[PDB]
Amino acid sequence: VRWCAVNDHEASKCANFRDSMKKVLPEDGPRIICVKKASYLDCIKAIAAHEADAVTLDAGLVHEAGLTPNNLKPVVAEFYGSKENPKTFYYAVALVKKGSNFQLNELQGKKSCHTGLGRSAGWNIPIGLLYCDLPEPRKPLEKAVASFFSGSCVPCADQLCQLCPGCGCSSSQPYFGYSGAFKCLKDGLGDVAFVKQETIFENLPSKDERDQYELLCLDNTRKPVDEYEQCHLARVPSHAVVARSVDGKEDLIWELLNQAQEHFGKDKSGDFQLFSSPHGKNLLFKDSAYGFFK
Ligand SMILES: [Fe+3]
Repeated sequence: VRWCAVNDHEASKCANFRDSMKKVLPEDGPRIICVKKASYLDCIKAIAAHEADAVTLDAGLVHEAGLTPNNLKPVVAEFYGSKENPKTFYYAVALVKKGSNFQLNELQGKKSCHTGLGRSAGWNIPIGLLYCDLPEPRKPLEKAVASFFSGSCVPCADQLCQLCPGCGCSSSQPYFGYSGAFKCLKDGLGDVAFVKQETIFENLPSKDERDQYELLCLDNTRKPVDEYEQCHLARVPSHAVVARSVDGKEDLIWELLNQAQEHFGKDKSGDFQLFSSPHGKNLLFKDSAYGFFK
């Protein structure tokens, strides 16, 4: 199994993932090969091209990855709540800054932050919520959305890279993932950051600073970031790892993943550690993950 690492920081974690498993997995056990590819769909073409074997995509990404004449399929899925009460999904939430007296109503001429183009909480869900209203010339969605906010950081797009000129993927700073959309909000975003619900607590273990932001709700109202089950834009399926439909290394892939979660799972400090890393935030898997269901 040749895991596809999306650029430098991920490449580094993969490197870590590689050698530890080499210390645990039988005198063989998959024993990975870190393939690096600047972007995710880059990793998609790589897998299909038989250049790679796997990657963990957002579920909006798992979707477009099923596109064409034979594209990939989900094989392993992460499950976010506990070990006690797993859970195969999360919530999209619109995170904003306390006191910007604007509601989901008036996103109007505001600047916003996203995770990336075509992801669940970062784009699919908020735009779904938002068009109709979006400028008629709704030709391109990207273009009515350009036309509708007035500053945005939508990584991996191409325009709306006004807050992260170039719209890159992970070596992008005040932009890119969850992590980075939220960083976009901490300065720069007309207090709109479309994330996941577990994002503020990842970044902020301080209640006081966390009392500095709120959520935007359908029920046209702002609320404390602690009660997101009551203010959350929508529910979303969950990140899965895709492997080719035919001839992928499915059972191998799950062989890897399932033994690498026993060592290196949620509760353990095996130098390695699956669901967190020093090279930054959500590399190879999401930090919020707890494990893997098949
Ligand atoms: Fe996601």
